Amino acid sequence: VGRLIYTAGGYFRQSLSYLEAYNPSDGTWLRLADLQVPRSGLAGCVVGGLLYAVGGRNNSPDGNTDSSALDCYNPMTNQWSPCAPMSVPRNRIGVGVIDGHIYAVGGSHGCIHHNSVERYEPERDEWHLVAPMLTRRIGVGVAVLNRLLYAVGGFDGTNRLNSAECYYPERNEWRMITAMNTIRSGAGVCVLHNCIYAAGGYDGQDQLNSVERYDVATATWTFVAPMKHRRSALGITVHQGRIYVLGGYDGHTFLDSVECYDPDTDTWSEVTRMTSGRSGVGVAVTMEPSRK
Ligand SMILES: [Cl-]
Ligand code: NA
Ligand code: NA
Repeated sequence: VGRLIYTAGGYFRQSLSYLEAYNPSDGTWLRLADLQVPRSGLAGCVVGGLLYAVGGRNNSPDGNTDSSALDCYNPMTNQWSPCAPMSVPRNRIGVGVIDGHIYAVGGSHGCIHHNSVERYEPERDEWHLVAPMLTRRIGVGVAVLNRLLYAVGGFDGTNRLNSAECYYPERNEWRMITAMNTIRSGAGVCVLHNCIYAAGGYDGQDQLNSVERYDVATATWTFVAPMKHRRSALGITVHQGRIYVLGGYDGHTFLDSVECYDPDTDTWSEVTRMTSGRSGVGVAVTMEPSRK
């Protein structure tokens, strides 16, 4: 009946294997099955009640490797299971879900900054390439509004971006939309009450605490209340009508702070601390694990 906020992977000195689940009601963190491979710069999503960890990079004392992996966590069994991998490794990936399919957007493989996009079908455990973005984007934020896929911000290998673009699955075509007010790579991007929010990020000079929101009906981005803590490479998700931002990097520290945005009051508040500070996590919401 209850849903938890799951955080997978991340980075603190090296890539991490943690899977932990926060209960916003009773405040606990549950420690769950480790990822099979430590990964940072991954994305999380949920389809059919299953949690997916997509892409990322294994930064380890023995060597560093970007990841094409897709892995699936079942809260009913507390077990991870591999899926078919993507066509390429994608570190600092963004993902979105449309009609039960996972879209993997952008990211990097070594020096390659991807504009490519591919789509995963769980019923067939297959990936297929779709039309590439107009822009190469690593650290891209992704959100889905009315079955359209939005790619927001990022880094093209030279410039950090305020541009955003929109994918029409029926046309297999990307179209530029109105750009954000602020350049952001590594922002948290999500959908809440039919608006896209973009929180935090890095603009090549500062880590950011500002937050802006896109209204499709007016095709306008509008600033809302800023976060308390500047942060890049944060995790973000929506739980029961509020945004939660997890961790990140502020230029000095890997944060354990979790903040929560209430849209009704336009206020942020700090609600918990992760068990250790980290950046580059994947985060999503699904049912609590079965203990019995
Ligand atoms: Cl441990
Ligand atoms: Na960044
Ligand atoms: Na707006």
